[PDB]
Amino acid sequence: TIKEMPQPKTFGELKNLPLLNTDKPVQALMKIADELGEIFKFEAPGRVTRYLSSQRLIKEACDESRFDKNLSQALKFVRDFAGDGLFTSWTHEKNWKKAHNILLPSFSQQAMKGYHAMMVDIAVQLVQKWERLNADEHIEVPEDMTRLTLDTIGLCGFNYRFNSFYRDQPHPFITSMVRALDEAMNKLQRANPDDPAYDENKRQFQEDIKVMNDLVDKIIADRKASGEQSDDLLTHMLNGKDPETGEPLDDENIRYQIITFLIAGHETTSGLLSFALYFLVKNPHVLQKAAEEAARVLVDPVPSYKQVKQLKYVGMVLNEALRLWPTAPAFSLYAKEDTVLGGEYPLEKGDELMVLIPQLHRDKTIWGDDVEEFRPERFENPSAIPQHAFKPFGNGQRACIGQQFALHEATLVLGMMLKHFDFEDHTNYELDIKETLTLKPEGFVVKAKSKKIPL
Ligand code: HEM
Ligand SMILES: O=C(CCCCC1CCCCC1)N[C@@H](Cc1ccccc1)C(=O)O
Ligand SMILES: N[C@@H]1CCCc2ccccc21
Ligand SMILES: N[C@H]1CCCc2ccccc21
Repeated sequence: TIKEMPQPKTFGELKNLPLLNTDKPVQALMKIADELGEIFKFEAPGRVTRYLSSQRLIKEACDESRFDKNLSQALKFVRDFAGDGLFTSWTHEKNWKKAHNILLPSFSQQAMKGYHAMMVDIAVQLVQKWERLNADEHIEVPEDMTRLTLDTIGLCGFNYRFNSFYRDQPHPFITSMVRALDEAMNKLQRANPDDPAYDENKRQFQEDIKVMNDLVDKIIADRKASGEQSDDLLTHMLNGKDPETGEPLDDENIRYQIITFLIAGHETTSGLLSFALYFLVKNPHVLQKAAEEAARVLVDPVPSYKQVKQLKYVGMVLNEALRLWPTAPAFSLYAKEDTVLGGEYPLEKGDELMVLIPQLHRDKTIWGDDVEEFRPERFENPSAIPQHAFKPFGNGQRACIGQQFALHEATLVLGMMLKHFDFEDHTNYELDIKETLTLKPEGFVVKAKSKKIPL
């Protein structure tokens, strides 16, 4: 029966907008969900979002006949530099299905066999860094995980070394990209974006866009000139033809795809690894079980593709980390037609929804009494998990194209970490979650003790 939707506290003419005037807006929306329940309406001047938290409503939202991917205001601001790349394109834009058809074979489980050697190159650099720390020293976990995942996509993406493990200060491309991502998220909080107080922010944003376009356009121009045929995404994009249109991607679209993959390499897999290590050091019995698997499976100096596929428990640890702290914490949908959600909430064509993935993953009606516990065994049997209960990679045709790539890299790296080191939570770290487009532990530090196993 038709029901009024709950709404959080309002601030006069600003409606709900000041609630997201925080450096931690996803965590603020999570606390609102805990108070108000499975659905609430969020109003700002000239916009309304509905936030979904229950598997009961999210299983309907994931119906692709009724709901399509929406560009949230965040993705609309990211589109100023990610353009009509896969992540910031509407499903109905020609370049979405065209790039999707061309890039799917580059991201398949088969393709991971070709990327494996480049992933091992960077993973070996991480292990050697930790082997070379002095007794007195500690590891900055998200810092080192972000060095690794950025370098991996640089090498598999377009055969470029960011050489992040040689640096204290990021490569200039990365300085610009991080500052562009920060400006996109900060613009969400501006009641009056045209006020001249923000004129410096706008000039810096254009300069940062220019820096990203110049390196990426030069890399594309340099590859075309040389005719080199490396086994990277850039070669696949320069050579590939969409079976449907018979057309290749143009150079502008290739640039947007590369910027998109570099954003992913910086923002996502690094968060997953950082949360996975956090949960392992907080759950020593789980760390022991994962370390025992790494020791039994990784019998060679270098992991092989086939050995990574056999790290089943490590896979389960990664899924249980994605459950409790999904590094990509939301995706947006619009109603394709007038419709009723959950027999209760009427929606008009075009109405926007936001899926709060961390809340979905805490639904006690799905996961049971032990929902706050880190228990990778709950992923033993995928058929035992209710439909649409677990969405860390999004939904349907607009799900993460990088899912196989991220899980292969994360499983390889976590396996090698568990083979090579014992870990100590030497500070009794209190979880502090920094938000960009994604969630990461901030200030998470550990000490490693080498098991002295040669590479
Ligand atoms: C643990 C790591 C990752 C997580 C949790 C993750 C999560 C997501 C999610 C939730 C979406 C759906 C977004 C939406 O509906 O708006 C998505 C889309 C996407 N991801 Fe990832 N991602 C990860 C890693 C990667 C990597 C490494 C890449 C590329 C190298 C990548 C590339 C993309 C792209 C291109 C899309 C858009 C797909 C499309 O609409 O056609 N992701 N990702
Ligand atoms: O829910 C949020 C704030 C958390 C985004 C987190 C999201 C950003 C993309 C990647 C996944 C994580 N933003 C909505 C609604 C909105 C719009 C304008 C002003 C304030 C809120 C939006 O961007 O459409
Ligand atoms: N994995 C996609 C593309 C890269 C950045 C991002 C951020 C939030 C959610 C999904 C994604
Ligand atoms: N993105 C890397 C580049 C190398 C330097 C650095 C430092 C902290 C955190 C990340 C990074």
